[PDB]
Amino acid sequence: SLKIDAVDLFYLSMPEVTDAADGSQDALLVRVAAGGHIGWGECEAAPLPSIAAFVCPKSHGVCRPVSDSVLGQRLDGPDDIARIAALVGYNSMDLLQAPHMLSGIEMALWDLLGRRLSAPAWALLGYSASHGKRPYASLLFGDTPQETLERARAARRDGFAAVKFGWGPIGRGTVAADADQIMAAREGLGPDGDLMVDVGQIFGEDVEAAAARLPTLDAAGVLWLEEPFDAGALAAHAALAGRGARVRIAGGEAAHNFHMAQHLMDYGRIGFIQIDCGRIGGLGPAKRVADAAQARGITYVNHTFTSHLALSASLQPFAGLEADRICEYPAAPQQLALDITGDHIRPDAEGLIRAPEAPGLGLQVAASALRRYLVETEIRIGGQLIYRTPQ
Amino acid sequence: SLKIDAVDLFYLSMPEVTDAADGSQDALLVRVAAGGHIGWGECEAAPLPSIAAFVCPKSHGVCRPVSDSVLGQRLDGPDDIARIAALVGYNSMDLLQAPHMLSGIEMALWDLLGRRLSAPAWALLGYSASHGKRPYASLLFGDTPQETLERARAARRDGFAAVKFGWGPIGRGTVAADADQIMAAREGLGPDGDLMVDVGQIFGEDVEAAAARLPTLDAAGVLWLEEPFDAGALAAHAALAGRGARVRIAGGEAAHNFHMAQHLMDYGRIGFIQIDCGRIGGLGPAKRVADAAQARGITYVNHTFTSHLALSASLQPFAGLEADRICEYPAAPQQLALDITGDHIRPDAEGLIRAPEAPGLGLQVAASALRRYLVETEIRIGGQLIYRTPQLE
Ligand code: NA
Ligand code: NA
Ligand code: NA
Repeated sequence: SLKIDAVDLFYLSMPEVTDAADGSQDALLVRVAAGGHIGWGECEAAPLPSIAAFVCPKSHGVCRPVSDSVLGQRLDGPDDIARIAALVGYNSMDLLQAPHMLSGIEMALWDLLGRRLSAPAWALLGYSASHGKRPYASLLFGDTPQETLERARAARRDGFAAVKFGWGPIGRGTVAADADQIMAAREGLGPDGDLMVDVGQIFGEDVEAAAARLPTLDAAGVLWLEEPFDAGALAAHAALAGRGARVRIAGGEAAHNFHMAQHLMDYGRIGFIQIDCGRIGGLGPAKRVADAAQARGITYVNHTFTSHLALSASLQPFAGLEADRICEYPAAPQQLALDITGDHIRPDAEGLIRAPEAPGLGLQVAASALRRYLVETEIRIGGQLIYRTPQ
Repeated sequence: SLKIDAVDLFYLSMPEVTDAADGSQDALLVRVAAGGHIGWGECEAAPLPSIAAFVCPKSHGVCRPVSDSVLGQRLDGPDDIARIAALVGYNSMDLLQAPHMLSGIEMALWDLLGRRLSAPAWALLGYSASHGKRPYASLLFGDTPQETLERARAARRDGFAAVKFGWGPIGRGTVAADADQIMAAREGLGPDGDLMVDVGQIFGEDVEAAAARLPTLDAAGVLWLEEPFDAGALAAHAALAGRGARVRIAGGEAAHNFHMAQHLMDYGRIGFIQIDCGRIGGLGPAKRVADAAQARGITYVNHTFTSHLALSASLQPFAGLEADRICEYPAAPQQLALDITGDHIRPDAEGLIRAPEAPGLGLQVAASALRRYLVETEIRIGGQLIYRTPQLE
């Protein structure tokens, strides 16, 4: 038997963290050890609250620290991962942060087992192949169409054949202003590229306002319209999706369990589900969504925006879904995110990347990142250390 | 005009904490100060992760510590509470723990403004009256059926006309074991009382395992079956509710935002929505649920298993809804929960309790509880304290 005998949590940060909407400025890295075998993962989460979730004194039987369900658990194959995740689901049910902390640990378990068994995580997850995905750069709409045009042109020059434009002025004013923006993105990208549009919930619950953009989206060959409405506005999503446009509705990036994804799929009638492994509980729950998406003719996309460790994890749950051909890619992250791995995922001759055809998550975490970016962190309860920065 | 000058967080705990599913064993209390005016609230949440959510270094612009959206904020009236809560919602969006930390802060704001204005929080929430609620004794299943019977018998003899048992061994093994427990509850309670059963999400997503208890629940004349499944498993809830049993489905205590409660009402086919102000973000979101429940003709009930400060807060959102007459009452809380308030909510001559007529949440937090149960807690980043246990007195 192998048993988990250490979980080390590394709070990493860039020296200055700004108010930019940039989640690559810090990270919580997780190193799991079981009988000398090592696995790494990354939480898509506030690092200190997640650490607190891992080590806190229990409040009661269903508000236990995450560590209670992890340390000392048998880890021999995939089925143990499911058991550990279910245990955290029950015993930490009232610890709100738990899913985010779980996510980094859980992916580390797949990494650990893959490297112990010389199998890629995607193979352990049940896929027989890892197929090429076209990476998309997540871009901001310019304040003017002219700026969007140039941004799209610059992305294409940089080698992207797929881009998503989001936020900025989009949906904040007239249908005509949105038409200029979306056409500018298409014009700059070129006619053969994949173009997606994220409106960051700007239409609220106003189905007619969102629907007024569908002809423009279809004219520009836009594949998906992400987050047209408030996250809770499921009926609005379904109504918009029922309008018959070619562009499909996308959502899911903030789901922190399978149910939230399923709500969007079944009650929201979305056509692209977008899943962050660093949020949803890791690879197992993401793979659950991918299976459910397949059943429904819904396309799975990853959501990821930090390191290549997180990117590798993000690709595992749809590695074997050949037709789900687009993936999110961290096109311009902070140096921390680049530095976290020694090696990186590289495109093939067709510009496609894939969940590494290599053991576990298929990437080496760089000890040198650990040192440079390490945040000195300690928590004491009753005078006694319950968490200190590891090495 | 007033600005929030201080927010002090008190991690309280019983000397021992067990594996009972009992939220009264520890607490996170929140004292907000604005220009000498005080309000108190309570988070029904894991205290250390919540404190961490309050003080953590920011990760980026929409993952800030809760304190960034609270300290220094103007608090000139009820509208600022909504404003501050929305700010936390935006600035701490990617901080999953945030709503639990916010809950205690937000209710402390209602308490503070109510105390300053000599008005009960329910009046500030827009209710014209605080109506009597009929308390059901909220208890845990004993480890054996006879223990459960004795608990139900003791509740009836204390004057409770309604009892709920939750958790303990319920749903952990066979239907037969559950039947013994539920029948013993009915036996102890007698035939006339209302009996409710809470299974603490134990069936997970197993509709058939849950469905297998429906005859037993109906034979015992159980009013509702609470939390049969994972909080987000709405289709499972709806499937269970469609099996034709008389027992109705209840839930919502795990809602940490408004839409979790709305979705449960709209997709879960529940007959009772149950809201914890200490989890959902305080009185505002809870009142928003109560309005939505009213629009739907769904009975609203508080979820409360802890102190009378929590009780008072969770009664506020339905104080003015006269027909929503039942409330949860923690009948065997840990001493910590008892000691947290110096005064308590007491029944009138008719046996009814209510959101206090007194200002704010209408109860005083006891400084003696702060002293007895305080957990000494320190967080350092870069060698520097970012949190330490507040000074006493
Ligand atoms: Na997005
Ligand atoms: Na069973
Ligand atoms: Na309950």
